[PDB]
Amino acid sequence: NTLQLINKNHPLKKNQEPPHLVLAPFSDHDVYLQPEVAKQWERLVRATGLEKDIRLVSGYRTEKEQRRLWEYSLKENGLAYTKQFVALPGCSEHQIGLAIDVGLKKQEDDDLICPHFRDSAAADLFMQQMMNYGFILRYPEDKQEITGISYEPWHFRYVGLPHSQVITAQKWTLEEYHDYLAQTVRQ
Amino acid sequence: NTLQLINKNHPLKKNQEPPHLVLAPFSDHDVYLQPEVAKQWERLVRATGLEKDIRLVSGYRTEKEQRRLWEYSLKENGLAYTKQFVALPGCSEHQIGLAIDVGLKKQEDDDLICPHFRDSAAADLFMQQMMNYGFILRYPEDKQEITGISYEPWHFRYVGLPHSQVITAQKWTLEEYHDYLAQTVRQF
Ligand SMILES: [Cl-]
Ligand SMILES: [Zn+2]
Ligand SMILES: [Zn+2]
Repeated sequence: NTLQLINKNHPLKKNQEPPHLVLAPFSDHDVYLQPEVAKQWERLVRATGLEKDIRLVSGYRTEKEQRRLWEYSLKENGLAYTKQFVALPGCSEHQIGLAIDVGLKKQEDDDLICPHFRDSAAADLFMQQMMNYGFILRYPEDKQEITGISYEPWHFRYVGLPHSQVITAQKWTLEEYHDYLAQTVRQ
Repeated sequence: NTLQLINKNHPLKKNQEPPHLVLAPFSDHDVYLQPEVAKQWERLVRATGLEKDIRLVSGYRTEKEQRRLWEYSLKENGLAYTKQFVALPGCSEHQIGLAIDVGLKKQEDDDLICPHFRDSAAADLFMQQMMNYGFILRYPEDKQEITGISYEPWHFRYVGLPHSQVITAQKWTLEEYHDYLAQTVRQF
């Protein structure tokens, strides 16, 4: 299911089957994603003409890898910073291969926790079109108390169409989207 | 075992369990390595003053990830190129966290399978010090018949000291190092 809610309150199932994977294009290293996600990511980049401008920074990440990422951030940035920007192991969308971190292509010395993705024409254009290919901005600037994560302009979650367009037009989080669908079921 | 021989003729056993991992520094994305490898990698980069110049491109992959890499290259680049530069699933040193792919910063091109790591002052400086921190150049230029892999200037393998120093000084591959040790126990 592409609409699955993964977060602090909704951790992935211990018993969940691992996702299907393929290697994704438009990165400078090996990044893996669910096939449909890779496919729509590629379509999105080609349609916007951003092959030269943006790069895929991070994709599928095992639970153990997520734990190591968190532990690194703790040692380097401290607990409070880490809780802000890194999902707890088992609570990360990266573990199911539906999330991408995106960055700029010639941004040297970029940060792995918080890839630079603002104040550039490539980022703006990407934000104009991503919803048309199944992606939403997962952690918007004024939704911290709902998502539990600070503003992350580099992090995108695949939900597929028309969900991405519906969510983006209401400036919703995936959390609010799920509550809306639950409410509308009772009819 | 930091000397473990992994290639087409010596695949990983499926019972072997996974290496311990840490997130490695000096990269723009998340890369994981065995703790001692990351520690030595970090020491190496600092001592050579190559922080601004080089970067860690790839490290640990699962067999599943290795398979997806193999399959992609097969599809995109064809069997010939893929056989040359990509180890078969079960036959890649990346699966045990002892291998790093290293690339140059300030680049406007690098193939996905083959990170640019030649024609550079930083590459040269790196090639002079890496053995003093546990690393060997895994797939040298005229050893393709022995390693079963074409020349890969970017791929380094951690074996630890003094093994890396001994191997590099003889211009051996890990394959040849193993023969050397076996021949030596054979003359006892
Ligand atoms: Cl698959
Ligand atoms: Zn992310
Ligand atoms: Zn390699």
